[PDB]
This record gives sequence, C-alpha cells and structure tokens, in this order.
Amino acid sequence: RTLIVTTILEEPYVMYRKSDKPLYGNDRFEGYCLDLLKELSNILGFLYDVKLVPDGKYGAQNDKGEWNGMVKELIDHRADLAVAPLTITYVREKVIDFSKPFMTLGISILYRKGTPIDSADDLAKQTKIEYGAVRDGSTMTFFKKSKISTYEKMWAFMSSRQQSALVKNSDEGIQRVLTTDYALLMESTSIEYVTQRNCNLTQIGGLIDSKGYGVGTPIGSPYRDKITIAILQLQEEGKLHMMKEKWWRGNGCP
Amino acid sequence: RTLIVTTILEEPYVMYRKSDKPLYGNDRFEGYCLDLLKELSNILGFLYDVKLVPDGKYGAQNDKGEWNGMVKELIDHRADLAVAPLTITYVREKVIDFSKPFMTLGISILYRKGTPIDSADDLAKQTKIEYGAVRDGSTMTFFKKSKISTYEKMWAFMSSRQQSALVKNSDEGIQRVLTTDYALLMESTSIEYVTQRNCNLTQIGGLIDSKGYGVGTPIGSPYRDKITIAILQLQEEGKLHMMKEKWWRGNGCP
Ligand SMILES: C=C(C)[C@H]1CN[C@H](C(=O)O)[C@H]1CC(=O)O
Ligand SMILES: C=C(C)[C@H]1CN[C@H](C(=O)O)[C@H]1CC(=O)O
Ligand SMILES: [Cl-]
Ligand SMILES: [Cl-]
Ligand SMILES: [Cl-]
Ligand SMILES: [Cl-]
Ligand SMILES: [N+]
Ligand SMILES: [N+]
Repeated sequence: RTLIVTTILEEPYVMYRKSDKPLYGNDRFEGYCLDLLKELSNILGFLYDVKLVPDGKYGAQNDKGEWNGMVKELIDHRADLAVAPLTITYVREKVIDFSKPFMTLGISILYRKGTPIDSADDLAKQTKIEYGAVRDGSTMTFFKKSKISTYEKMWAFMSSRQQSALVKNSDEGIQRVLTTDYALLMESTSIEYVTQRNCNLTQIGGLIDSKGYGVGTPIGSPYRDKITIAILQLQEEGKLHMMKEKWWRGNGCP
Repeated sequence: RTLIVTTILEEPYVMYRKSDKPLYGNDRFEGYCLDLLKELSNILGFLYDVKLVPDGKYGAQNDKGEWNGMVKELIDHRADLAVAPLTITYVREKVIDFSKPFMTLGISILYRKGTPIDSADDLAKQTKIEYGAVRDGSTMTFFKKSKISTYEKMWAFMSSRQQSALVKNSDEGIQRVLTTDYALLMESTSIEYVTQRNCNLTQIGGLIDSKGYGVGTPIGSPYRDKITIAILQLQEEGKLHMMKEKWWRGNGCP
C-alpha cells in the first residue's frame, strides 16, 4: 500500500511546478524534497501520495501541549512520512521518530551587504538595527530557551513589544530585510538559497548552532531505520550533494 | 543499572590521564568522550564501566563479511554502548544502531601550508605528491566504494603498490605529512585538532562529504533513542559546543 507523505511548500524543497494546465497529484510539485522522495522510493520500493499539511505548519505545541502541523499528522497516523526542511529538535524527537539528517545546517543571520555588523554579538549590543525570526519556528524556540547570555538578550529584544520584531514566514522576513533596517535569524541552508538570488543580501557571521533536517515518521515506524540507511547510501554516493547543487545554484549574484 | 561502554584511545576523545601513581577503572581516562558520558549519565541516570576494545579497532568487515572492533562488541552484546569517534556509515548501520550525531564532520585533506594544492582534484590529477588514508577506516571505505571519477582515480592510486600510500593509524599519517611529501585524507574534526597543534599544517579544501559520529548500541537497544534525546538536549543548550572548544583549543599559532 501507498504511503501518505505530509509536506509543506517551501522553496527550493517543495514548490508548485509551472504548467499551462491545472496539475493533480504528485505532479503538482517539484524540488529537493521531491527528488529525495523519488530516490528513497527507488531504494526502498514504496509508492507514495504527497499531501500538503492542512494547517500549513511545521510543528509546535499549543498551551495545552497539543501538537499541530506535520508533526501532528505523524502523531495521529494521518501520514506515514514527513519530507520537508523539518528541523530535528529535542521537543519534536520526543514525539516523533526522525531519520538521521539528510542535510546539516545552523542558525545564522541574513542582512544587507556592506555594513559593519559581523556577528550576533554585534546585534545584541545595539538597538538601532531591528532583528527577529519566524514566529514559533525552531529558530525562535532556540532563542526562547537559550540560557546563553547574548541569546537571552536577543530574545528579550525579539519578544518585546508583543513580538513586533518576529515575522509570520520567511518571505515576510526577507522583504523586511530588503526594505527596512532589519536582520533575520534564519537557517543557514535558506540563507544560502536567498543570497544566491538577491545580490544585496549576505550572511553575517557563521553558524550559531548545529542541527539537521530529517524525515519524520510516527513513533514505532518500521520505515524510520530503513529511511536512515537509504539516506546514508545517498550521502555516501554523492547524490545528496548533487541534489543540493541542482536546487541551490543561482547564476546572477557576485 | 551500570552500562558497559566499549571505547578506544583516540586524542582528544579518550586519553589516559596524567598521574604520579597507577590509575584504575574509569579514572584511567579523560577526554571529550568521557565528558560526553558524564553528561549523558547525568541526564539519563545510569552508571557506567568503560572498557577499551580488546582488538583496538573501530569496526570493519573482512571478505567473509565478519566484523571486528567496537562494532563486533555491540553485535555480540559484549557492551551496551560504544562511545568514541565512531563514524555513522551505511555498512555499520546495517548491523548496529547509532544515536543521532553528537558531532558533524566530513573527509578533508591534511597537508603542509604554503603549497599550490587546493583540492582533492589537484591531488587526483598528479602522481608526485603521495596521498592516502587510515587503512580500513571509514575514509578509506568511502574512496573504495565511490563512483565519482575523481575519487575512483584517488582510490586507484591509494590502493596501488600494495597500499603503500595507506597508513595504520592517524599518528602515523600525521608524521608522514610532516616529514615527506604526503597528504592525509582525514576526518575534518581530527584535522582541526591537529592543525591547532602543528602550525605548519593545514586543512586543504573543504569537506568532501558530510557525516556524523554517534553513540553505537546493539540493534534494538532501548538506550539508542534515549541517548539521541539527551544529545539533542546537550546540543541545544550549547554544551556540545563548549565540550568541543575545551578539548580542541591549542596554544595558538604565530
Ligand atoms: C521554513 C520554516 C518556518 C521552518 C524550516 N525549518 C524550521 C522548523 O522546522 O521549525 C523553520 C525555520 C526557522 O525556525 O528558522
Ligand atoms: C581514528 C580512526 C581510525 C576512525 C575515527 N572515525 C573513523 C571510523 O569510525 O571509521 C576512522 C577514521 C577515518 O577513517 O578517517
Ligand atoms: Cl507540462
Ligand atoms: Cl495536497
Ligand atoms: Cl536515529
Ligand atoms: Cl579497559
Ligand atoms: N524518537
Ligand atoms: N540500524
């Protein structure tokens, strides 16, 4: 039987394909994660239906501690796999079973080119430049939970004024960096994609932490360890590197 | 419960402590992996007994498909955990379980500063500068199995002439780089440790691949998932970063 795969639109992982006619089914989509799912299905021999997560969220807890997003789909057995840039975090790994990482990344800073700002510390010790993150994503959660001095300071700033420095999604954050005096705390793999495409933006500093994206499965899933092995195969054969180059390469920026 | 932990001496992961008198039991050792044990044991509650792997190997297969080293200890249920720089690989994942990674690295090149060599391709396209890897380690296995043309070329060279370009262990490789015209293919975290301590040596190029070290367990072990959760906790709190900095930082280079 066919596996149900929950996912979410996010460039260049999952995108609607361009066509002159309405699209249906898996043919609606392309991107890094679709290529990954193709290669996993060729190794393991499953068929799959891709289904966008109905609430359009990744996965976080409400005040009752109930989950939402892709994470909740897995928990409730409404999906067999989640294939998306879903960050492997302590809070999520308690409730679902992630494969080992297919991509390795960290939080970093997206900002304008040409400025004296060089680090998170540089941001934290001032108030003129605004800075934030996507609300309720793993980056925000990192700042909220940190007991490291600099990151707390930054959290105090981000959460101030009813979280006015936060944004609902990455595209809103990018447009805010492009238009106003604002820096976005963003996952490094997304910064790499953005800066290959808008030449006035750059990454500031290095990575603030280290983590991965993994395929999500419900706790107890027999597919988890099989997908880990298939990922390690694809990594060792250079295929994951090829897939990243295909989807990230931009040809217009210095 | 007291867990039995298999490990191997490897700087700065597991080292004999310095003392005026003979040392006994866990008190014989210090290093990044001993610190990681103390943190995992604090989180999860277990006691532990560290025992060096009797054959002094990590774990590779022979012709008959038989395993040795720490991997074979876990397969045979002679240890509960392997805590070491044990690379998470496709072949080992088929026979043991691993936690998610506590460190993320890739193969790169250790060579002398101030030469024209800038990449693996530079090494592959010539025969004058010798290059190789630790025999039967995961780096050697990477080259042996690769179908990427550059890496196939490299493997043909390393394996030529009775594997004269390979070395038995990392310290042998580092002495050969320091004395002769030789480059060592080495995991990037060990290169960082070496270059902090040998100011004439450097990493050449970037990482050739991406992989992690994980705690090994027998297949089916209930500790594997508990240790993963504990590692994610330590990562997000910045403790793994602090541990790396403690063991890696050297006295400075001119
Ligand atoms: C695109 C966003 C909302 C996702 C992607 N990975 C993170 C997650 O899985 O929580 C979120 C990004 C962030 O928090 O910077
Ligand atoms: C120190 C050595 C022999 C180990 C460490 N990790 C690799 C392993 O787990 O196979 C080996 C290194 C390498 O192959 O470059
Ligand atoms: Cl078409
Ligand atoms: Cl859908
Ligand atoms: Cl895992
Ligand atoms: Cl021992
Ligand atoms: N899990
Ligand atoms: N496994």
